[PDB]
Amino acid sequence: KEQGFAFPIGEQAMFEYTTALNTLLAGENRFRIGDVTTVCWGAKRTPLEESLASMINGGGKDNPDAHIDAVKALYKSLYNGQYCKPDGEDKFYLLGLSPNSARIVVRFWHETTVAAL
DNA sequence: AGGAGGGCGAGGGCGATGCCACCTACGGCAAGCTGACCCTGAAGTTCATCTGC
Repeated sequence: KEQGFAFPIGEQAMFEYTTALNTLLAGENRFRIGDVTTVCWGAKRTPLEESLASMINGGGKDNPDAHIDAVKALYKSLYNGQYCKPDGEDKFYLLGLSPNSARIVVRFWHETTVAAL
């Protein structure tokens, strides 16, 4: 394939995911686990039940950098002592990229919720 | 010569053998440095060698 074509990826996906990585590696989603800078973002949230979506105008918008604060605090409560047993049922993506020489080394990737994380 | 050498059963009966209070007092328990040395990358170009013309 000779570079690029080995992973046949379209522009409307390559550009999208590259911009996503560039935006999450420069805001509040960038946090280090153990000597490894890992970006986190919420997965496809639930459609939200009626009793909760009735008070939220919109209603519930599937925001990526929204419910990531739970896992962020957990990885921070490990260093802060404010850890508590969390009830999952809310999947949080965790792409554990790491720098080698100049290639994005993926160290952690778990689609499971914060409970299994 | 023939002797008999103790019969007897008591020998601890009573109770205390520690009274106190200590058994540590001080202050140090790191000081100084390292915790990485090099590479090897994405991506395009560039040179002398592989081959056909």
